[PDB]
Amino acid sequence: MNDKKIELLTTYLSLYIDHHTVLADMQNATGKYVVLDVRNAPAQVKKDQIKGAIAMPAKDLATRIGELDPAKTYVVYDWTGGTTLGKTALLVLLSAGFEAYELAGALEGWKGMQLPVETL
Amino acid sequence: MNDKKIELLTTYLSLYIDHHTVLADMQNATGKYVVLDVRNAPAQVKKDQIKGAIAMPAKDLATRIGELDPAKTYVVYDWTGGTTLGKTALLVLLSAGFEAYELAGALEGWKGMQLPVETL
Amino acid sequence: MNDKKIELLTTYLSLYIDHHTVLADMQNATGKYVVLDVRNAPAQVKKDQIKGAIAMPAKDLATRIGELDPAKTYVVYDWTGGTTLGKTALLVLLSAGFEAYELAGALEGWKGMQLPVETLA
Repeated sequence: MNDKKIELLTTYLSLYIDHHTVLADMQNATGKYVVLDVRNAPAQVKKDQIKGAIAMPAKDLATRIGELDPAKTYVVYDWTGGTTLGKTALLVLLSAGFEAYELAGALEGWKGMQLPVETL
Repeated sequence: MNDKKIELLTTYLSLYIDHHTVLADMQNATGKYVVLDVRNAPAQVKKDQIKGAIAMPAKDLATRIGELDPAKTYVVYDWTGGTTLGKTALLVLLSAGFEAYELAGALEGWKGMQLPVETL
Repeated sequence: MNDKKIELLTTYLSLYIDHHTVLADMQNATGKYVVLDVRNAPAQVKKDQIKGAIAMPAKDLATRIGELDPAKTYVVYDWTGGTTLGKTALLVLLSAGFEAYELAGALEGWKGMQLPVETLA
């Protein structure tokens, strides 16, 4: 029905965070968002990464979560976000009591918007 | 269990509309649907669109919604159904009372079927 | 919103099945998964499919319901992870009592990994 739609769209969209809100934190250096690059692939294949992001493959997050700080709010991203890799990671983080979102648009969006990207 | 999977799939699928139903609208010219290209990327990168679509990014659809017909049914689309643009636009529309759906297959699936695309 | 999102992510992810699981089952001839290509596009359009897959159009799934064995585990796949035919089928299948899962990554991600994909004619 019309209610179930709004309810599903509200929760679903809640799993994401606007890339603008992440860009504002990044510039203002207010540091309240930590960006996790959760795609599975060697640095040789990725060669890219959002400015200040922390490499942490999705298939290892459930085993390396102890490196993260609970008080921080995490923002995870994959190659395109059109896969289930972002949500997979998110479920782990949300269950461990963390507060995390999937970056709307993912890496593709971010590079397409010409936003800060580094090589390292 | 499956009762949960079935409930999600039913609501989720109700957010979309088959491209076979939208095409049949413009070929028979019944003015039943209005196609909205909610892509945020600039006109340059887009280069083309769906024959008859009204370009209107998901980021502005919230304000430019004053130029839409409350009685008409709207169908939003993007490059690929792998982003929250369609769903965000749907939250905006379905909330203002409008009735809308996401174009199943986005522009990518519409081109793959060699369907009519107007350059602009 | 916490539990709601954990509920959604859990149920949503239970729809799919890892591709490492589907491949490791066809390369080991374990055959515990029956892959179904539920694309509605004609053969002339989709001149390729996952190796050893049954062409079960999502639009003819109910019409040919008797051709499915309620004992086998079905794995459906679409064009890309954005299309909705995979989930449309999953609905008919799950409701009819069948055990089904949607291939994570769809054909697009299956081809982009150099995985086995024969061509029909």
